This record gives sequence, C-alpha cells and structure tokens, in this order.
Amino acid sequence: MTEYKLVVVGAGGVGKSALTIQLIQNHFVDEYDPTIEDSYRKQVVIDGETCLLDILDTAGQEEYSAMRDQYMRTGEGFLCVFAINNTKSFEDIHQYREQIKRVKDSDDVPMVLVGNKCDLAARTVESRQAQDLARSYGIPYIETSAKTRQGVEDAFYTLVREIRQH
Ligand SMILES: Nc1nc2c(ncn2[C@@H]2O[C@H](COP(=O)(O)OP(=O)(O)NP(=O)(O)O)[C@@H](O)[C@H]2O)c(=O)[nH]1
Ligand SMILES: [Ca+2]
Ligand SMILES: [Ca+2]
Ligand SMILES: [Mg+2]
Ligand SMILES: [Mg+2]
Repeated sequence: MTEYKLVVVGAGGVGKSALTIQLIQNHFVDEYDPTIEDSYRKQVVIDGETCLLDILDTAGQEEYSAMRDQYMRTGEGFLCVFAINNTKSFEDIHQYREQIKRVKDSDDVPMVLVGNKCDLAARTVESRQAQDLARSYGIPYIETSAKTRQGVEDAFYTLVREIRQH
C-alpha cells in the first residue's frame, strides 16, 4: 500500500507531539515532555485509499537543531507548526521552511502551515497573518487544537493531499 512519510516540525512547546498523539492515539497529552525524536505509524483510509502514515515527531528545542538535516532529507511532506499564542514560534517558521527548502533543493516541497492551540484565547497571531505567510509559500494554512481535536485530521490529511499534488 502507499506509504506517506510525514514530518512534524516547529518550535519547542507548540504542540507537535500533542497533535500527532491526538491523531494516532485519540487522547490529549496535557503534560509537557520535550521530544528528541519519535516515530508513529498507522494505517488509515484517506479519500478511498488505504495507506500507511509514517509520522516523525521532531524536537523543537534548539539544542537538537543538528538533527534537522537528516529528517528533512527523508520526509516527503512537512507539517510546519506554530502556536497561535506564541508570536516567536510563528516568526520561527521561516527558519524551518528555509532549511527544508535548502535540503530538498526545491521551492515545491509538500507542506502545510499549522496554527495550533486554537482553543486558547490568548491569541497573538491572527489568522490573516498566517494565511499570508502560507500563501507566500504556496501552501495551505489550517488551525488546530490538539486539545479539542479541532482540525487535527484535516491538517494531517491535507498534508497527504499536498504530497499527492507533487
Ligand atoms: N490548550 C492547548 N494546549 C496544547 C495544545 N497542544 C499542545 N498543548 C500543550 O502545550 C504543551 C506542549 O505540547 P507538546 O505537544 O509537548 O509540544 P511539542 O511541540 O511537541 N514540544 P517539543 O518541541 O519540546 O517536543 C503541553 O502542555 C500540551 O498539553 C493545544 O492545542 N491546546
Ligand atoms: Ca491527557
Ligand atoms: Ca513552496
Ligand atoms: Mg514534542
Ligand atoms: Mg498583532
């Protein structure tokens, strides 16, 4: 069956792990345990196609920035996550995109921009700002909450549908 290699990237604490765990295991991780690098696999049906999602959950802590080149090499599509209550995590997106762009030597890498924690009211990144960033990359913007599950499947499935346009 078709295998899709997804990689979830973004600053520390934006909810990369919570998003992936919500998708794969259907519960919300409330505590914060910083990730080094974890892998998840699950067979799903997306638009009538049975496929395997291989998801790499990466480190947001800058300490582990050295490991980025390896995972950017292998991944087929990237979920670029920031938190809507964390302006710095939004500003950090470009450095993730730029590295992906260098490594793939492509301006057309399948990606989705994800604004997570949309359940929180302390918003400092407005949807329109994020829409504009995504537009400049030629990719979709989707808001999510790993807490409520809002948008979680849409984000990952959209990344699959982007990989399929490439
Ligand atoms: N309210 C709310 N909290 C969230 C959401 N997603 C993650 N969190 C919380 O934010 C904290 C960090 O989540 P986590 O998934 O560990 O972040 P991360 O991006 O994987 N961190 P790291 O890069 O260090 O591995 C946790 O307390 C988690 O419960 C969300 O959508 N809503
Ligand atoms: Ca929990
Ligand atoms: Ca692009
Ligand atoms: Mg994590
Ligand atoms: Mg503002």
